[PDB]
Amino acid sequence: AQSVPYGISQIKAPALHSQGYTGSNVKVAVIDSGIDSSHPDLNVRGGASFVPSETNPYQDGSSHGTHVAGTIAALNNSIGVLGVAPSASLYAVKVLDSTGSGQYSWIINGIEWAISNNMDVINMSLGGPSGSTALKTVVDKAVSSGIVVAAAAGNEGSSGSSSTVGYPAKYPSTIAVGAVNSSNQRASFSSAGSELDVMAPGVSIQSTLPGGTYGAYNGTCMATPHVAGAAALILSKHPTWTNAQVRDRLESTATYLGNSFYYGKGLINVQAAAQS
Ligand SMILES: [Ca+2]
Ligand SMILES: [Ca+2]
Repeated sequence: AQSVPYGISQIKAPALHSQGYTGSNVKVAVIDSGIDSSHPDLNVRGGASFVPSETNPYQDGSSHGTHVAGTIAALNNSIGVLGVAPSASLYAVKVLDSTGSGQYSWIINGIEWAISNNMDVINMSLGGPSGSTALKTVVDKAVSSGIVVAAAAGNEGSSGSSSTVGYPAKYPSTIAVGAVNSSNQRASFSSAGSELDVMAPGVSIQSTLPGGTYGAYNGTCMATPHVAGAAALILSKHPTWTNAQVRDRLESTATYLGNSFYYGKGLINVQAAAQS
């Protein structure tokens, strides 16, 4: 039997599903450690690897990309879990190796691939503490091209009044996503700063794992795919909205939870964001 992870319900994705919107025809690039394309609860439509030592983007030695992918678009069926956008078109853009790490050069190549292949949404559940002009340039290029780019805010916790949001979440062109639990409480590891845009569930998030199994992880890495999936739901209902419109609706209709330094605009509400 199929289970719906709490986070899917917490962002009100089922309301869109009931309206008949599940992300159909929206192309979502999972820029991560690959996706186990053999998982029976995933449908991976394409992809590409930019890790020199791992030419196969459809094998995931880390599990990170496969878990992220399941939160975005685990299939609606008789097994496993259910994604935010279970009909979305998933693409495995491998820029991280089996250790779950990668160089910015690999990541940049993945974003370029997403642009060249006309992706609608980019999920980047990754980041580092140091900036990069080349990274900012390609991320801005993706946004100017019309792509919705969601990025994990970071797992560095809080440090007084200083921002701990990492890159590329720190860039204004990306949606920086923090993590809350099922009570809408901020996770203590969730990075904070003026760059934080929204929150999504990121504690004990059940999703798909390589080998056809399932398991729970914590991180802003897990919160980000809720926003990527939400953007895919919004585009399946409003195919003409620009990425700027999609972003504005996700942020402005969020459920305020408190100090924006720690919570941004609050918890995304895709039901309110997608209201005609
Ligand atoms: Ca399923
Ligand atoms: Ca992670």
